[PDB]
Amino acid sequence: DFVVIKALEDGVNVIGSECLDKGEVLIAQFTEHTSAIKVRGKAYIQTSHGVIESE
Amino acid sequence: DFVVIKALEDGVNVIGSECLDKGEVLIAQFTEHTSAIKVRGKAYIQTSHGVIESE
Amino acid sequence: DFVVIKALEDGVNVIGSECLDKGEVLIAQFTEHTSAIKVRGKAYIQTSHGVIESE
Amino acid sequence: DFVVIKALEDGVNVIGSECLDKGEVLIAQFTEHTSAIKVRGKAYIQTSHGVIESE
Amino acid sequence: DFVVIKALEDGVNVIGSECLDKGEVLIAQFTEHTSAIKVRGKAYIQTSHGVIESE
Amino acid sequence: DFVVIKALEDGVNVIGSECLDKGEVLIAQFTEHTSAIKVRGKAYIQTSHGVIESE
Amino acid sequence: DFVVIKALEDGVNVIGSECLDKGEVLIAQFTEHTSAIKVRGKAYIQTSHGVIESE
Amino acid sequence: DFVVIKALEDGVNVIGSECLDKGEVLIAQFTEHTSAIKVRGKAYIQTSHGVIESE
Amino acid sequence: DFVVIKALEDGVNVIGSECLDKGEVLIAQFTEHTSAIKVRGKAYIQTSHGVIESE
Amino acid sequence: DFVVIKALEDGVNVIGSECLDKGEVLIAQFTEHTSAIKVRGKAYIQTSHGVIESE
Amino acid sequence: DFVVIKALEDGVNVIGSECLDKGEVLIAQFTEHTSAIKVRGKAYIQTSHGVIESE
Amino acid sequence: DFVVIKALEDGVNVIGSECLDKGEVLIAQFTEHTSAIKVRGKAYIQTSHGVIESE
Amino acid sequence: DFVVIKALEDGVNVIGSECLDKGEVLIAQFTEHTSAIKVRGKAYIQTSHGVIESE
Amino acid sequence: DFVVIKALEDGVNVIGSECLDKGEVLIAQFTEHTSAIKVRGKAYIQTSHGVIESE
Amino acid sequence: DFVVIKALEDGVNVIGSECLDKGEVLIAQFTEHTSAIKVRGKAYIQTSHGVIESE
Amino acid sequence: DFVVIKALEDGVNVIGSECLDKGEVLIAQFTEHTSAIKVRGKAYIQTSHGVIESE
Amino acid sequence: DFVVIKALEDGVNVIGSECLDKGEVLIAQFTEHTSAIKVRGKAYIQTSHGVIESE
Amino acid sequence: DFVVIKALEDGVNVIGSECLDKGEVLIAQFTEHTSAIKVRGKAYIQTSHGVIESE
Amino acid sequence: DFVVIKALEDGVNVIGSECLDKGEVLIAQFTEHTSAIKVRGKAYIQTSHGVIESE
Amino acid sequence: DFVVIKALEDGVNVIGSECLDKGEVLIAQFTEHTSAIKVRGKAYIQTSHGVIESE
Amino acid sequence: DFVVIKALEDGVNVIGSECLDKGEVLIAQFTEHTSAIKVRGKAYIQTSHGVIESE
Ligand SMILES: [Au+]
Ligand SMILES: [Au+]
Ligand SMILES: [Au+]
Ligand SMILES: [Au+]
Ligand SMILES: [Au+]
Ligand SMILES: [Au+]
Ligand SMILES: [Au+]
Ligand SMILES: [Au+]
Ligand SMILES: [Au+]
Ligand SMILES: [Au+]
Ligand SMILES: [Au+]
Repeated sequence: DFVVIKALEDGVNVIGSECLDKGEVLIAQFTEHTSAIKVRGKAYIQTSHGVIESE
Repeated sequence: DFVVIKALEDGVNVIGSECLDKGEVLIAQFTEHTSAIKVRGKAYIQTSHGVIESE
Repeated sequence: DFVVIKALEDGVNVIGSECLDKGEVLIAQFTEHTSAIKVRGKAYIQTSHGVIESE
Repeated sequence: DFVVIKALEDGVNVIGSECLDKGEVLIAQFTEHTSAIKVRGKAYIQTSHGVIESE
Repeated sequence: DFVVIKALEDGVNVIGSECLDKGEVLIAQFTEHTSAIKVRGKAYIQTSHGVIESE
Repeated sequence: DFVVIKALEDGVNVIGSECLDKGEVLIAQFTEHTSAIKVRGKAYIQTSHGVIESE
Repeated sequence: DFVVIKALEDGVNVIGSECLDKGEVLIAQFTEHTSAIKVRGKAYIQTSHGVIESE
Repeated sequence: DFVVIKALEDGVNVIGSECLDKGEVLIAQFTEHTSAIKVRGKAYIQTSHGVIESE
Repeated sequence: DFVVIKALEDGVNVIGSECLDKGEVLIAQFTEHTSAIKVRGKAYIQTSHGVIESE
Repeated sequence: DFVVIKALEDGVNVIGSECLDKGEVLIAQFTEHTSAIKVRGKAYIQTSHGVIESE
Repeated sequence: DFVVIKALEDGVNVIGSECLDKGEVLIAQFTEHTSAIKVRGKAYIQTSHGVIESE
Repeated sequence: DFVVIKALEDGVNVIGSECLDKGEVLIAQFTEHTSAIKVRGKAYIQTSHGVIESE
Repeated sequence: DFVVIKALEDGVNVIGSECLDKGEVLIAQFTEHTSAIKVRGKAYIQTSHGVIESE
Repeated sequence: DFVVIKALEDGVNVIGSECLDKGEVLIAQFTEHTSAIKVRGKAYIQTSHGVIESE
Repeated sequence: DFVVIKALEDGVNVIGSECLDKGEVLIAQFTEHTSAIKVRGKAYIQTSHGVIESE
Repeated sequence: DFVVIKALEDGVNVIGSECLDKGEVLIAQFTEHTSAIKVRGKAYIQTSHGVIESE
Repeated sequence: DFVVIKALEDGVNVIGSECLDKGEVLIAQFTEHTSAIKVRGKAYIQTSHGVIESE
Repeated sequence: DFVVIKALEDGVNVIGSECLDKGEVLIAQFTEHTSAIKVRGKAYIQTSHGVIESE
Repeated sequence: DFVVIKALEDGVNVIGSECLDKGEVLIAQFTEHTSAIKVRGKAYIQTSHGVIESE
Repeated sequence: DFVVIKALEDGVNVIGSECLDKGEVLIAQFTEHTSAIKVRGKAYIQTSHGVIESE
Repeated sequence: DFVVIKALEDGVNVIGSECLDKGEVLIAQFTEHTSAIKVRGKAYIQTSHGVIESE
């Protein structure tokens, strides 16, 4: 599957180590290499299980 | 799966680095090469998890 | 899967570069070659995620 | 999957290049060869995504 | 999948070229050979996408 | 899949050429050989797409 | 899949040729050999498509 | 899949030839060897198609 | 030897699985394959041992 | 042995598929190929077991 | 065995294709080649099963 | 060449042994096997030499 | 070519040695074996050269 | 040569087994395989020998 | 081609040495062996060149 | 030989599956592949046997 | 054989794809490659079967 | 066969590309190479189908 | 075939390059070499299609 | 080099044999195969040597 | 060399088959493959020979 991360503030880090500014949206698929995704800062995540808001 | 990006303003960048003008719609499938999609600017994205609005 | 594009005005371009007149409907499947579809002009798209209206 | 095209007027062209008269119904499956189907004229199409009316 | 055709009048042609009389029902599966089914005359078709009435 | 045919009158023919009397029920699976099933006479058929009544 | 036949009267024949008495229940799976099941007499059948009552 | 048989009385026979006393529950999966299960006596069966009561 | 079956009503089954309508007469010889003949419905049988009337 | 069929009306069919007119008599022996003889229409049959009248 | 045909009128045809005039008698044995004998016209046949009169 | 036989009454025999009902028309070509055609009953024959009426 | 012989009376002999009854019509082609045809009795012959009446 | 069959009513059978509706015209050539053509129902046939009307 | 000789009196000789009685008709084809045909007595000959009357 | 089809109305189908509009004329020769030609709709056909009008 | 097409107006298309102006005449023979000739526009065709006028 | 073209005015082109002056006559046979003949200008053509006048 | 050219004036050229004086007649057959014949001057030509007068 | 042909009227022929309608423009380069270009009808040609107007 | 086509209206076709909308400009070079360029619709072309306006 895949996750959808909308960065609600600048400098949101996404560690597979990408960085997003405010208003961007990263749609990330899971690979063999990427087995865990850690999200820092204020962001809005949509997964298959629902939505969540990281701070 | 695939995502649907409607560009609501000109010069929306979609990084696999394509560019869209206002009113166009890009339907993008995920491949081996494209494991992450970053969307800049004002756009309206529909995924399997729902809809979202990048700015 | 596949998408359904109803061209609501003449000269709608669909880039895999086909062109549609007003009232036609193109049902397009995704292949290995076609990994992204860009739709210009005024058209009405139905996907699995729902409907959308390109301008 | 497959699509269902009911030709609501005579001479409806379906390009894989078959022709239908008024009142006939063509149920078409997707193959390796048929990756895109274009429908001309007035017809009523049922897909998995719903129904649509080509003109 | 498969389709269900109830012939509501005599002489309904089903082209894979079978003929049905009034009241019969043909349940037809899709094979490699049968990639398209055209139905003439007055008949009542049930597919996975729903029902339709050919004339 | 499979279909369920309840013969509502005597002498119902099912062509793969079996015959059913009134009140019997034949549950028929699709094989490589059986690609089409034609039902004559008055019978009540349940498929995955729903129910239908052949006459 | 599989079917569930509850014999509501004695001597119910199930042809793959088994016989059931009143009150017994036979749960039958489909194999390569068993491609069609014919049920005689008064019995109550549950399939994936629903329930039915053979007489 | 699998079936769930609750024996509501003593000496319930389950033929693949196991015997159950009153109050026990046998959860039985289908194998290559077990293609048909016959249940005698008073028992309460849950399948994927629903519940039924053998007598 | 051989048997003579006059079908006195429609749909008489003769299992070696042939079907006879009312008024027809089947004269059947015994082969290596046909070692037993079962007659259903109302029919009038003449054998070497005499006549009999199946119902 | 052999059977004697006197056709009492026109168009009597004898299936081994010969046809007889009214007043003709066919005396038919049993061979390896002909193991069963079915008689349609109105005819008068004499066998070793006696006489019979097909209708 | 053998049959005895007395031709009671001229031009009686006997198909194994011999022709008899009035008053002649043909005694015919059954061979491998002659497995069925058809008699036209007015004739009087004696077999082992008795006598009969073809017209 | 070929002949055209219109059967003006039922049970018209055409020996190459086909049978025709009233109103049917058989157009028969000559082959190596079919060197002579005999027509019984009431029929209307058109050949290259003209027409004729068999009775 | 071929000849058309309508037998106007019973027992008409045609020697290539076939026999015709009254009202039948034999259409005979010429082969390597059949180099001459002799017609006895009352019959009506159509050839390419015209018609003739044998007695 | 070839024949021309105009079907004057629905469901006209042409056996070489094709079926024609009312108003259609089949022009059929003779091959090695097709040595005889039988026409059922009401139809209007033109051959080299002239025209005829099957019923 | 072929000739048609109707013998108008008894004992008409046809030398290829056949003999005809009064009323018979011989239709004779030309072969390699038969290069000349001489007709004696009273007879009526039809050829492709017309008719003639030998005496 | 060959046939001449003048399409008197739009959408006339000619099955060897070509389509003609109103006023066009198709002159079709017979090949090994094309052994039968079926004409639908209103058209005016000239053959060697004459003219005919399909509807 | 061959056909004669007189183009009565400009731009008459002849598909084997040649084009004719008003007043020209094309005499076309049939080859192995050219098995069907379609004529558009207003033209005057002479064949062996007669004349016709395409529009 | 062959065609006869009388050039009624100067500079008549005949494309197989020959040119004729006024009063000359070209008699042209059809070969393997010449499968179609186009005639320009004012000329008078005689074919087997009749005469025609190109302009 | 062959053509007949009567030279009605002196010096008539016939190109296969022969010359004719007034009153002579040349009867010319078509060969492999002579595929076209051009006639100059005043002459009177008879072909199979009829007569014509070159000037 | 190359030439520019603007077709000022319909049906302008350009022989290398292409056809142009009114208002179209063909820009044609010279190849090894195309050593001469002939222009019919009313057209406006621009070359390196200047412009010209064909009629 | 190369040509410059400014599309002055929508849907201008350029056949080497590309399509241009109003206001776009295509600068096209000549290759081995592209030896001729045909321009439809209203467009403004600049070549080395000057400018021209296709309609
Ligand atoms: Au950062
Ligand atoms: Au376009
Ligand atoms: Au039919
Ligand atoms: Au039993
Ligand atoms: Au039956
Ligand atoms: Au006889
Ligand atoms: Au018959
Ligand atoms: Au003699
Ligand atoms: Au069509
Ligand atoms: Au010239
Ligand atoms: Au043209």
